[PDB]
Amino acid sequence: DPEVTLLLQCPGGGLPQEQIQAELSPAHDRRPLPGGDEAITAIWETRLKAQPWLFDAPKFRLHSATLAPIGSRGPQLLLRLGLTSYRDFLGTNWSSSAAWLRQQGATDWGDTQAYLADPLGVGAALATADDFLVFLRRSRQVAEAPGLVDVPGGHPEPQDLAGQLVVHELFSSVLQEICDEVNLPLLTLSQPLLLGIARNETSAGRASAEFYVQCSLTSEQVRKHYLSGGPEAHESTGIFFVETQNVRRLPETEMWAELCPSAKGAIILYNRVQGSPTGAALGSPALLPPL
Ligand SMILES: CNC(=O)c1cc(Cl)ccn1
Repeated sequence: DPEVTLLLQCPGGGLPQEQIQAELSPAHDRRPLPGGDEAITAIWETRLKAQPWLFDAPKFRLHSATLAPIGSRGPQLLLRLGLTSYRDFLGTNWSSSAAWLRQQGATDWGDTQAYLADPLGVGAALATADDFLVFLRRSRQVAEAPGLVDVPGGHPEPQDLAGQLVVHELFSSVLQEICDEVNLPLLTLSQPLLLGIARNETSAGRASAEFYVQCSLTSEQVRKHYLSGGPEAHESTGIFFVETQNVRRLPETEMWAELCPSAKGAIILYNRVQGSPTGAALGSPALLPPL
């Protein structure tokens, strides 16, 4: 799977909000382009003169994420974050020249991402009360990953002593994205656990935080809530469900070739962090079938 790389695998089955610190700093921002940020401005102008209803929005930038020594007390993860924008994304990661920017960042800064917007995404492995994960089909008419399978998520817009408010907005945003797109009541959702961070090598290495969320409704009830919104209540064109039993071998199925990179990251991290039992009971052959 060359289109997805794991940047972080969380310990202990995944991390709750109270165990994560963020450092939001202009030291974590994109570096100005070698020939100047006028190249980004020019791409944006061209785009607005064809689609004048488009708007810019601020986004979080991932610089890096450092895990504490395993088994330790106190905060377990430090997220180093900057600020970027949808406009900066369109002029860097989305650019035809994105590979040239990665090579220049290696040369100039010893950092393939130094000249990339790298907006932070969020995604969920969302499990039902009857033990299915939730999948969504993308429109065949959108610019990114048309017609592919996705999981719930999005790219949060901003608004440890401003750090804890930033971690809160990240955890809040994955629940909000489930309520907005799947049309589930907020009171049917667990507090999220962070599973890890995955990079999309098809979009020049931009990263998504991947979470586990449990719903108290069954697959049939989740379907009813999604469909009862009508075609205008969701950006996706369909919902479907796979038994957690069968997620284990998804990379061996014909579905795998249809998953967008950030959804592949969510399923790999679900399989490594929530699946793959460590103890004698769940690791017994009748409960963990060989092969
Ligand atoms: C229309 N696309 C988006 O809203 C989007 C925004 C960002 Cl920041 C990254 C990828 N896609």
